[PDB]
Amino acid sequence: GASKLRAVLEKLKLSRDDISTAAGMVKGVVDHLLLRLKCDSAFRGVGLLNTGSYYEHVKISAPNEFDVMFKLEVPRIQLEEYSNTRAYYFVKFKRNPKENPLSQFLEGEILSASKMLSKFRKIIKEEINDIKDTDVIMKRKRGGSPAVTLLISEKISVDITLALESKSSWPASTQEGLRIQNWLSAKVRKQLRLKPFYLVPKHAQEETWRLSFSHIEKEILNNHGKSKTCCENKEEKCCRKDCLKLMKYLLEQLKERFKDKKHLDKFSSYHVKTAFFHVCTQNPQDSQWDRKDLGLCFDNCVTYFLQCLRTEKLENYFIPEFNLFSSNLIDKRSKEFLTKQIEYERNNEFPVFD
Ligand SMILES: Cn1nc(-c2ccc(F)cc2)cc1C(=O)O
Ligand SMILES: [Zn+2]
Repeated sequence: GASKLRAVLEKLKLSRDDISTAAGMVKGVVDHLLLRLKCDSAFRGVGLLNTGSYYEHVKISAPNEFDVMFKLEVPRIQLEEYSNTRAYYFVKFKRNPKENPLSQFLEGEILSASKMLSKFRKIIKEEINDIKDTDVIMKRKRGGSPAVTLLISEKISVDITLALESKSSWPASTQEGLRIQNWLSAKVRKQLRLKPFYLVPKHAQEETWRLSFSHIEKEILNNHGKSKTCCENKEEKCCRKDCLKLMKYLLEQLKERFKDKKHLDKFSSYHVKTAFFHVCTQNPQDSQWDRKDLGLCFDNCVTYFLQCLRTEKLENYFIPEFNLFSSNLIDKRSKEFLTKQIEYERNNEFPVFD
C-alpha cells in the first residue's frame, strides 16, 4: 500500500539529495548571462526570480534539467485582456518618461514580446560563444516561453524564461481565484495577493503575455498547513508534499512510457500540481493529510485528477474561468487515453513505480 509509495518517495529523495556538480555548472553559466544582459539598455534591471535558487526542478525525476527565470521589473505597466482569455494579455504603458528602457520593443502602444525575445536571444547567443570555460550550445525551438534552452556538456539542459514583473494589483481575472480562505486563512490570501505577479511571453500569433504565479505556489508549499506548526515536528509531518511528488512522478513515468504515441504530449506537471491545490482546498485540515494515510491521501488526488479528465474540467488555481482541460486546449481522445492509463495504474498497484 504505502510501502511502494514510501520506497518511491525515498528513491526520489536519494536521487535529488545525491552529490552533483550540475548546479555548479548552471550557476556559473547564468551569472555570466546576467552580467552581460545588465550592461544593456533594455535589460539593466534583469535578475534571477528567486535569488539563491538555480536548481529549480519542474521534473521530479530529471536531475539534469533545470528551469530558470529571469525577471525584468516593468513599472507603470497597462494590461489589456486579449480575446476574453482570462490569462493572456497585451502589455502597454501609462508612460511619462516615454523614452523608457523598453521603448525599443514598442509596436505602437503595444509591447512586442517577439522583439524583446529577439534582443534577449541575441545577447545570450553573443555570451554563449565568449565562454571559454564549459561547452554551452543554444538550442532554439518554437516557443516564446521557455525563450531559450541551453545545453551544458551532456544531459545538463537549462530552460530560460524571461518574465516581466508587475508590482500592481492582480488582474480582475484572479479576483475569485486562490480560494485558500478556509485552509491558509483570509489574511494569508490578502498578503499573497499584495505580492507581485509575472507575465511570460506566450500564445493561446499575437504579441501576448500569460499570467504566472509559480512564486505564490512555491510560498504556499513551504507553509501549507492549517496549523502554523505543520511539518515542524519532522517525526509527524503531513503527506501533502509527498502526494504532490507522487502525482508528478505518475504523470512523468506515463509520459515516458507513451512518448512514441502523441496522446500525452499536452499534459504537464502543471495540470497535476493545479489538481493537487484543488484537493488542498477540498481537504483543508492537517488531519486529512496524515503521514500514516499516505496511500489514502494519494488516492484522493488520483480520483480528483481522474474526475477532472473525465468531466474535462480543471480550473486554473488563480484564474477560475481558465479551463486547463478545455477541448480546444486538449482534445477528448488524449484525455480518454490518460484516464485509461491512470485507471490501469491504480488497478495494478501503480506498475510505473516498479
Ligand atoms: C499547461 N500549462 N498551462 C499553464 C498556464 C499558466 C498560466 C495560466 F494563466 C494558464 C495556464 C502552464 C502550463 C504548463 O506549465 O504546462
Ligand atoms: Zn505539512
